[PDB]
Amino acid sequence: IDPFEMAVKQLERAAQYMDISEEALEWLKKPMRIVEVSVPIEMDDGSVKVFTGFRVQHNWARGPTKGGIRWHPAETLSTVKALATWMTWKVAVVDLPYGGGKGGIIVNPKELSEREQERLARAYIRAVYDVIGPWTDIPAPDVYTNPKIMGWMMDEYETIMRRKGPAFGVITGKPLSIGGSLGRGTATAQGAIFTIREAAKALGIDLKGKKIAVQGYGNAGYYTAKLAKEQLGMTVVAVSDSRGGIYNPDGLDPDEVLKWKREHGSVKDFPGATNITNEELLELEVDVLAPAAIEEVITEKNADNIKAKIVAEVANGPVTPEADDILREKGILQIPDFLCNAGGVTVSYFEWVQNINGYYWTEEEVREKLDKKMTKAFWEVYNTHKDKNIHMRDAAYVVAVSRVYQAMKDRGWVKK
Ligand SMILES: N[C@@H](CCC(=O)O)C(=O)O
Repeated sequence: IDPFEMAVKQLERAAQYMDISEEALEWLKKPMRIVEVSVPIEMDDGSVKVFTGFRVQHNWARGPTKGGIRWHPAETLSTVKALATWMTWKVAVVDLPYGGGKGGIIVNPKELSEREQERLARAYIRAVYDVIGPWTDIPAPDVYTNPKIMGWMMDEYETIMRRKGPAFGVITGKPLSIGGSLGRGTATAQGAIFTIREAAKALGIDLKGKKIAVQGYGNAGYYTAKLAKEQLGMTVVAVSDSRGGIYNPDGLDPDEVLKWKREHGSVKDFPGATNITNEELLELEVDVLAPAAIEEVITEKNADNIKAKIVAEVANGPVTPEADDILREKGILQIPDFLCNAGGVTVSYFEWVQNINGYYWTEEEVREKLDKKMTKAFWEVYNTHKDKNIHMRDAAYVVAVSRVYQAMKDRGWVKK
């Protein structure tokens, strides 16, 4: 099934639970500007190859649009549009002065050399310069793009811009040497930890000494486990990856597991732990569960088998709506996917603020501001959850769409 249709259906289901005019819904069902450009680069053999680049700006009622750039061979305009629509609600739920945006290039970056990658980044900037800017559209790292590409892109934008303004703020996720921000490596995990702490506070559970299980041991999963163990004082008992998983009731040390992963290539056969698979790992009796891996892991097949009191969807939509209803029926508290992992876009917003102001913060200041933003967003969503007696995901959609609708009404875009 197409992704943009999925996003529009999600938006309509959200609008079912809130009072929104028909014209506003029709406005929100369409991206406000879609730009498709040709991105020509000259390769190492001397030939010129043309790639397809996208830049979708779904809505900018609340402010300049925000969103990453994907370099995937399976990129489509539908995927970019759906992700921009998703980014609108993501930045709206955590109360940022941002709209929704998304870019992408249909390219296999594995077959490109470093020089070709730099040429691709610079050519993409030259192609989409007319629709981006510090106050118009702020790109960011995404799938198969990294801070190196972000720095190349910022340099090209500054060259075109003739240094007439804050060219550092045109793009986020930059290296620290050029307008980069601290706390950009642990943003998602720190936001997830703050949301988990707030959820435990709401449920009355003290996390000191409790159990956590994490699926997926990449950046997000590893940092989530590490921050949970240190800040929340919890007992990490299970941490699986792409290959297999391990279990130890007394507690695992995420640093040692990461070292083992680096050495042997996986978290399999970890000493002192029992090797298990992802599916049973999802069903251990643990206080909180943090799926930080491939989407759609909790379905109707295993929804009733979840024994976790809190499920923090660190990954992008790892739970299906049927599993959502089943989990809610069990009383299991769910943190919606675009609320749990909203720390990354919040820290990107902080980086943009630092670049715009010309003044840069420390790690402690970024951490405290992230704490404030995530706590306030979670409490807003939870209060909507209780007041409307609807699902947590539905409450997050209600909050985001209500904010965007209010901004649209204030500008006079929609009269009703
Ligand atoms: N959330 C997307 C892009 C949003 C952003 O970082 O600005 C990501 O995982 O990078």
